[PDB]
Amino acid sequence: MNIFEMLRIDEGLRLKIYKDTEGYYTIGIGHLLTKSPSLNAAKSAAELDKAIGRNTNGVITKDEAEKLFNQDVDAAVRGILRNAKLKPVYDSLDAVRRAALINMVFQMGETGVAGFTNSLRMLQQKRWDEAAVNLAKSRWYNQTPNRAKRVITTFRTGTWDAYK
Repeated sequence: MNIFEMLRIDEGLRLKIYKDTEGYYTIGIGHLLTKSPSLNAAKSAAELDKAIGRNTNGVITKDEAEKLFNQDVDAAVRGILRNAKLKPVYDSLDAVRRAALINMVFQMGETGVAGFTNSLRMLQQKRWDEAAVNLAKSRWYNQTPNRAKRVITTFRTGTWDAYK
């Protein structure tokens, strides 16, 4: 286990544009297409064709799949490390727990994660049990509680048991 493995687990793989939990166009391994109301599935493939560098008719291949996946995982790191309140816990964290943190950012992004005020303290304070509670107290846990569990368990125990 490690990040890519975790995400590849949480996000799954799908070669044809679909809608995330939010009802957002997503393609591949959690690749987020756009959140604008202006676009439909077909128009969002334009955005795609751009990133992909070719007409895809809203279909990619395992490789392009993997291509953007990488670009995605970076960017979150990129995220974490740009943010004045992320970089601290990240640094505070161990190699596995970081895979937890990042996962979140890959789900809701920079901003939306940093918004986990108390937890981020609590978890930098290295206060696992509490931290893991406060997190379950979220819309997040509410939207995708399954995915939220595994991670929460992750931040709790420190391993990949949850990833079995």
